[PDB]
Amino acid sequence: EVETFAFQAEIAQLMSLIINTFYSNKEIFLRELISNSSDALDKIRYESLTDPSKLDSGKELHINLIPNKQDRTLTIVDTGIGMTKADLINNLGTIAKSGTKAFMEALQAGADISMIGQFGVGFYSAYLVAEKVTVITKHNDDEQYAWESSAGGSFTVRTDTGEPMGRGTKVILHLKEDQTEYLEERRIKEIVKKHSQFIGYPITLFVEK
Ligand SMILES: Cc1c2c(n3c1CCOc1cc(C(N)=O)ccc1-3)CC(C)(C)CC2=O
Repeated sequence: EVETFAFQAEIAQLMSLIINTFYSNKEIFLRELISNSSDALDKIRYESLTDPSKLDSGKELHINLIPNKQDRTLTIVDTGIGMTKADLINNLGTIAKSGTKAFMEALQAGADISMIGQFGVGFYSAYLVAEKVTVITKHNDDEQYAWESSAGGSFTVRTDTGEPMGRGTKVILHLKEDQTEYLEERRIKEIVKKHSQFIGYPITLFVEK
């Protein structure tokens, strides 16, 4: 069963601004998604100190960057804490509403789109390069879910039927026709070195063929 939900007004407004505003510094999307992955890895690592059984779903704490030219997708995989059904539909949207308001206020005041992460809504920077974003996630206290949105004011949530993940999040970016540079090895390496060189987890850039 595929469930369709309307984004809260502020989030729809944020997504429209990201999609329609002329802003050439699109590469910052990668540091934002890597930061979301790093925060999720920090959470599962901290939780495992008071409860070691929380690592039964996987001990390895890493980030994988998977480009696919055939499918025109860039996947950001992590073995972080993951997200529950409540996080995907309710919780994160509530936190994102207040963050969006502060960000849109800052933009009006003179701030730029690259400051998005300071407002905890960095995930949405994915729409600078992607026409569609698919989020596959598995949290210890819940089932494997697939969140998906091509913006337009709606998102879908379904129980995932694909390859079981163990624990973590996969952010699949269905790239815009003119944003294929983010599938090139040399371009991804450059971006990771420039904005994500001090991430406290191994970042593996998968190569194609
Ligand atoms: C806020 C927000 C939002 C999402 N994330 C965040 C910030 C903190 O939680 C996340 C964690 C990870 C991860 N790698 O574990 C990825 C994305 C997110 C994703 C969303 C629920 C589909 C939409 C949203 O509104």
